[PDB]
Amino acid sequence: DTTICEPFGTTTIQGRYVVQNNRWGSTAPQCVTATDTGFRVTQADGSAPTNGAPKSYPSVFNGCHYTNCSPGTDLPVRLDTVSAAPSSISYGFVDGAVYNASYDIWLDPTARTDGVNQTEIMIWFNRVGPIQPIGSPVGTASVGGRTWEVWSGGNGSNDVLSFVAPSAISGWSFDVMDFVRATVARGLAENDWYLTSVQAGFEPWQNGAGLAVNSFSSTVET
Ligand SMILES: OC[C@H]1O[C@@H](O[C@H]2[C@H](O)[C@@H](O)[C@H](O[C@H]3[C@H](O)[C@@H](F)[C@H](O)O[C@@H]3CO)O[C@@H]2CO)[C@H](O)[C@@H](O)[C@@H]1O
Repeated sequence: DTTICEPFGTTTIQGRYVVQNNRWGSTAPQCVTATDTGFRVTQADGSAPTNGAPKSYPSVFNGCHYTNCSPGTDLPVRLDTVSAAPSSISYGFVDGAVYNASYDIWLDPTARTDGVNQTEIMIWFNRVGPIQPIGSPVGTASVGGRTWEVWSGGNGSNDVLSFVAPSAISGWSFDVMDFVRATVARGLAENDWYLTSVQAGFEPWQNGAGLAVNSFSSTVET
């Protein structure tokens, strides 16, 4: 195991994914302990007001995020070359606290490895406490055999399309391309954009210690 407490500390697991503390919204300590297949949040101090940015997005990813590219990743890859993008996750939830468990999937018109990607897909596997996505609800969508409440808006940097589960999902395997297709169909990307990373983790606003990604996988096949 490897403990990371630096706000933007990272480590690689299984020689394939990056675990990031990614403490981008908080002045209080946070630590994650990386395992060979995921990570656990071992300290997550402080609170963030629940109508604003979360404290952080501790997560594991395949791809490139602010110059940090996971070992051997084939991302960025143009979407029209992707046959499938399977991913799977197992989450450990905490009772109480205020957080989501979410995927972040980033798309851009360029083969982007640094900076803000133009579109963000956020898939909320769980929601606890009085938090909601960026923007406005739109309606429901059926993606991957599951129903989602779709939200759309912008954060000032990028577009955000969110798919929110009706109740907690502790584990799933799915095709990221199913969500990319739904995003393209709403005009928030095009078939000749690039997939630049597939990330999974948590956005905590209050507490968060004990949250875990037990396992994660992501492949992008061309
Ligand atoms: O990780 C190093 C870089 O962190 C940058 O902060 C990013 C952060 O990495 C992203 O994960 C985060 O994404 C937000 C997104 O903007 C929201 F729309 C969404 O609801 O939630 C995700 C996850 O919380 O965005 C922040 C801030 O832009 C930081 O700015 C860089 O300087 C740093 O190099």
